[PDB]
Order: sequence, then structure tokens, then C-alpha cells
Amino acid sequence: LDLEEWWGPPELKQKQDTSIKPFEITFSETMVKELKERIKKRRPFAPPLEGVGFKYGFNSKQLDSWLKYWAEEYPFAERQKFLNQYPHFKTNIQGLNIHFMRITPKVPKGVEIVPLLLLHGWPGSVREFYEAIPHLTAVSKDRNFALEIIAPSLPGYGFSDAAVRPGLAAAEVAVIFKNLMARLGYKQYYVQGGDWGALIGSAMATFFPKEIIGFHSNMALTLSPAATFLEFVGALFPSLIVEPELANRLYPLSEKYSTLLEELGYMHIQATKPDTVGIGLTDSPAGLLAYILEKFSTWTNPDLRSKEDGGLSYRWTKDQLIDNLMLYWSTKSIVTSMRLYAESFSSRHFDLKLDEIQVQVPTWVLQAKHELAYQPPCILKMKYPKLVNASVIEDGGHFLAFELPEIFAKDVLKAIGEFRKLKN
Amino acid sequence: LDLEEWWGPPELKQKQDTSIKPFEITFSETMVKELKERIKKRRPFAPPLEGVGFKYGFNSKQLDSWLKYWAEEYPFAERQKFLNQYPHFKTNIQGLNIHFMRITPKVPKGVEIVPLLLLHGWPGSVREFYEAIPHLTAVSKDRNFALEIIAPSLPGYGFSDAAVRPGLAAAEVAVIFKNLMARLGYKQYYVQGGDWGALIGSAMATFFPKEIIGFHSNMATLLEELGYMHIQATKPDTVGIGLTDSPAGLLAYILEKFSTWTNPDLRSKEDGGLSYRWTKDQLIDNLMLYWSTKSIVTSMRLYAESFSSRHFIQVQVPTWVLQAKHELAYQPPCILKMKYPKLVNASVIEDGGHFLAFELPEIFAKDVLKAIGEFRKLKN
Repeated sequence: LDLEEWWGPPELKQKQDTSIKPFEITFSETMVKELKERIKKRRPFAPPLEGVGFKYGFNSKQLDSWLKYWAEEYPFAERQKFLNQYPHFKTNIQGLNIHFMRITPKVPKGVEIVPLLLLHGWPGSVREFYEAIPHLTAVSKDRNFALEIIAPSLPGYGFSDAAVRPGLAAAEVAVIFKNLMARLGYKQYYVQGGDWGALIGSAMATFFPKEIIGFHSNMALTLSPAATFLEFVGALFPSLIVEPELANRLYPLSEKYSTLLEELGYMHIQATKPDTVGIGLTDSPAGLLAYILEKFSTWTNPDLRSKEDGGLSYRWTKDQLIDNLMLYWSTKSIVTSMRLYAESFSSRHFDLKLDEIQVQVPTWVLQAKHELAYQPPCILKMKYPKLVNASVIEDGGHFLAFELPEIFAKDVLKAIGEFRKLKN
Repeated sequence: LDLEEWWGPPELKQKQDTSIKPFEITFSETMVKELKERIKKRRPFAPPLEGVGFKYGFNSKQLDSWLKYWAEEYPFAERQKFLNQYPHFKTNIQGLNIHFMRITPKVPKGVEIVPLLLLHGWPGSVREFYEAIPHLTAVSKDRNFALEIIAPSLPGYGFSDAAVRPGLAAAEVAVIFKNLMARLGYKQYYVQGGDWGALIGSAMATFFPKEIIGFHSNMATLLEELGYMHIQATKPDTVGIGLTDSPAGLLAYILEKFSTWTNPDLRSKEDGGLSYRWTKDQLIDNLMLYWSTKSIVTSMRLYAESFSSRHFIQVQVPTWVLQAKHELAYQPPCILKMKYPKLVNASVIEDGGHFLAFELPEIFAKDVLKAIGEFRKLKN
């Protein structure tokens, strides 16, 4: 466990600027101009197969309306203002300039301010959290406390620097973020994560139980031999590990793995050849858009694969979705963002056996209807012996905070309430 | 086993044109100019990780030189002429205008002209075969036969039309090429293929044993090399869009394969090493039959169709197998007799990788001629 490992250019080790610098997101006019003309001068795309929807991936017929909107209608100036409504900063951790949002509520006497580290995954970003933030940071009067939020871009994502050498997997990111909270002055704090953030947050709780006082997860999953074996034992007689009302989230197993085979293509290629697949996505707005938006389709509700349009209007406006795309396009981070897959699937990282070391920190789990996978509390208790509760929603998918901001924030606050309650 | 199954736009079924028309490959000046501008207006790509070579996929330091060569040094008009040095044709088979090359030797009396169907895979094309052709079609005083070659573009590849509806997997392409050979007037022929060519030929010999009189196949760290297959088999339309729009993307995606499948150890090299076997012109030629035809998506769809529930037996035809040492799935000679009961020989070349005919044209042609020679001696 190396806490001082250097990920930036090696010559800057003795020239580390350790200050917390204020930062403005900007959509520069040359960038915007170049983007517009790259969309305008696009190529004709192979027509899709008729009546297939999204079952072969992004429907090319839908590209005209999205690209036209992006070039002509998307309000670049207004959106820059939208993104800057919160405070941004940068500070160098281990050679990397890490970006984070920080939202601090104003509080009446008798209300405690409590730090929460909020972690995004792929292909999301800090944009994911904007609509959830007013709820997360609100003062209530049913509550003793209010949340101060720190929300960093993962290294190689959004506005954070990427590693210059191999080795930066999820476990190493756990370290960078622990160092970040130390930089900012925090000794104890809560962590919330989904997708990668669930993985990285889980590792932080594993490594630093003294610092993490509670972990909330909306992507709770164990892929260990013991977990999978227990998964198969429950196929024999289900009422042993899972409730029948929840049984259809897991069973039959043949459904789970068939849909998993169909959907893990991106993950397979990103874990092996991220620099290859990422090159076209770096250069083409149409490519980036198709690749990322397909996820916002399927991972929200699998049944949307049937529809001709996505349906990418099911939950979000065009602007909300292009906001997130803009954090990939304007920073050129698609390749660096994909490398986390390659690093995390390493032999080295898997030999760390994260799925077999228990988290001894109080834990809360949120389980939306249409998450890509599900595990009952019985198997979860193996990785999280101090599991306080598993909150089950009958709605929502993978991008929970982005999709159901109110429901998300309500549940996170409820968790922290219960965490503070038990500490007594 | 539907022999009439229609794959193109159904309105053509009644008005079906069955003629064989000469076809010329062209790089239109507007396509060339758009490609040049698209290359010159280039985005700065994320730098590669320190000292890793091609281990994370295509190394982005190499992008400048490739793309600059393509834009400034690759002689488009001259390469178009090279590509038209052999006769090309188009004919409608089952609703699809299928492209093929046809090379006929000039033969004296006493020499039989024997037809060979030569099938390329992905991400190759009929370009793979070009320098093997002079040796394959050579008229020998020592031989009682000379080969005539038919080399088609797989449907949705190169200059052959894509299917307009789900279902066109390899087995269906076996049907189309059976009908192609009949349209050309051949009642019996030999088949050669690697990659998709091997699976299609295999299927051909399995379904129509009476017309395939000989089958030469050249496709008889692993998990690290399967990501392309997984995504193309499931979401070909997603991954394909970037590649249709971006010359850098297409070049990166295709050339990575010419690197690894030629020799897996070249993944360590900073450059590929994409200089190991071919000139830049040779590889860009193959790229052009993807770029200029906008066929990357349609070519990937073949994967999605073959890995379906509906798609997923022995060859009773004389069989020959040629094995490269640098191929991905090396398999012992004993398990080959399981798949091919009528296996005549299995040649093993210590040198060479996946793209055999393209990598080693002479050694390729020689092995094919020998196989066909032995085939003709069995019957008696």
C-alpha cells in the first residue's frame, strides 16, 4: 500500500505545487467553432437495418437530429454558465492535477456541516450530480445536519489529469482520493459511489476504516468465488438466499448471463485495447455521441433497446445529455477514461483480492429496479459485514443520481441519518 | 437450406437482372479531397503510456506518420490503376450486387482451366490476394492444368452490397457463393479461404459436396485478443460509427490486427511493427476498400449474425490444411481429422501469420497448386 506513488511526469516531483486553485470551466470559441464544423462536414452513415431499433447498437438514422441539435441549438454560453453555478478547484495529488466540485451549505446555529465524497463512474462525470445537489445540501429541520459535498473527476476523466505510466487501477485511485481529502483538511467523512465510484469507494472503506465513517453504494456487487457459488446454490432453492418478490431480479440465472454477454462488449474491448477503440471517439463527434449515448439508453431501462430512437428522451433533455458529452469532448479524455478498465482488469490488480477482504465500515446499499446486476443482502453481507440496510427501489436504472435526483438524495440523507444514530 | 432466399430490396425480385457487368474501381476526386481535409484538420490525440508499445492497442505516436503519408505520399490515382490491373465484375445474386475479380490464364491445348474460389476474411479484402495471383494463375509446361481464380467481396465488404434485413451469417453466404459459381457457369470447383473464408468454404463443402471437389483451408494470450469480436458480435452499429467518420479511427482499428495477427510479439514494439511485412501503400490499399466504400459497419454485422441463436458437422470432400506458426489458435493434426475425415495433408510453415496469401504470396500459391495437384490424383 504505497501512499506517495507518483503518477505524473517524474521531473515535477520536486516542483509540486500543493495549493487549492479556483477553476472555471470554459467552452473556448475556437473549440466551439471547430466542433460545429466537424459536425457540419460529417460523412453519410450506413443505413440501419429496418425496424431493429437499438438492438445492433446506436441507430444511425437518429444521428442527424442529435448532431443538428448539438451544432445549431445547444446553447454553449448558457451551458458554460450552468456548469459554473458551483465552485470548482484543482490541486496536485501525486503528480496529477485533480479537479473537484465543492458545495458548502449556509447553516443556522444547531445544524452540523458533514463532509460527503461523491464519486462518478463511466461514461458519466461530475455533471451526473448537478440536479441532486440542491437536495443533498439542503437544510431540513427534521435533520441534525447538512451535507458539504466534494465531487472529484476521476483521474483521466473530465478535468483531472491522466496517469503517464501503467498501473493506475481502482485501488490506486482510492489512494489518490484519500490523499485529496487529507489535502483539503478532512479527517473523517462519508463516501457515496456508483459504477467505478462504488468500486473505488469500497476500496477506500477497505483501506482506511479510520477515515471513512460510512459508505453508501448504488452499485453493490461481489464477483468472488464464494459469492458466485452462493449465487448458484440459490438456483437450486431460491427461498434460501433471496425473497421471492425480489427473486426475478436475479433468477433465472440464464437470463442474467445472456443479457450480460450481450452488454459487456464495451467492457471487454476497453479492458484490453482502450487506445485502439478510443482513437475514433477522440476524433469524431458522431462516434463519441453514439458510443456514450447507447449506454444512457440501455442502462436506464433494457426495454428501450427496442425503440427506434433510444428512447433517449425517456428521462433527459438533449442539453443534459450533451453537457456530459461536452466533458469528454472538450477535455479529450475518452481514451484516458477507458484505460481504467485496462488497469483494473490487470493480473496485478486482481491479485489484490479486493472481493475477499471485508469492509468493516457501516454500509448502506441502494438497489434500483434496472441496475445491470443485483445481489441479495445475504451474499452482500460477505463483503460488507456491517451492512445497515439495503434500500430497494421499484424504479430507476444505473445512472441513479442523474435519473432520480430527489429519490437518490432522500436515500443518501436517510443513510447518513442512520449512520449518525448508530454511532451513539 | 433456402437456395432462393432474398437479401436485397424485395422490389428487385420480379425485375431481376442476371447479367454479369464489368466494373471499375474508382477513387472519386471528391472522396479523395474530403479525406485529405479530414486528415489535415487533425485533433491532438491523447499521448500513449510510457514504454508500452502496442500493448494497450494502437500507439498514438504513430498516428502522425501514417495519416501524413496517407494524405501526402499515398498516390491515389496510381493505386486505383494498380487495383484495376485485373478484371472486376458485378452481378446480382439474391438481391445483392456481388463484386468479384476474375483472372483467366491464356492456355495452350491439353491444359485444363480449373476454377478456384478464393475467399477473404475480416478485416481484409480481395486486396489480400493480388500478389498471389500471378503465381496461382501461372501456366506451367509441367502441369496439365492452370487455375482460373474467382475472388468475391463478401456481402457488406468492399464492393458487394449489404443485406437489408437480419440473418445473413456465414452459412447464408455459402449459399450466395454457390449461386455465384452457377451464374458463372461452373458445375464443379475448388474453394480456398482463411478467417471468414475458411468458415464459409467449410459450409460450402458441407452443403454442396457434389460441386466442391476440393477445399484448401488456412484457418484450421488468447482472451487479450477477443474484445473486437465481442463488441462486433453485439453492437456493430455503435462501434462502427466512429470508424466511418474518422480516418484515424479506421486506421487504428484495422492496422492493430495486421500487427498482432501477423506476430503476437510485435505488440511490444512502439511502431507495431507495421513495417515488418508490408509497404505503407499495401496496407492503405486494404484500408481504402473500407473507407471509400463506407463498409466498416456492414462488414462488422457478419459477426453479429453468426453469433445468433439461430446460427449457433464433417466435411466429406478432400481437404488440405495450411498452418502458419504465428496463428492464434494452433491445433494438433489429430483433432483436424475429427473435423475433416477426408484430410489429404496438413502443411506447417514455421514462418508466417494470419494473412497468409497477403504475407507470403509465393509460398501460398505453391501450397495451393500442390494441394489441387494431389486432389486430381485421388479420384483415380
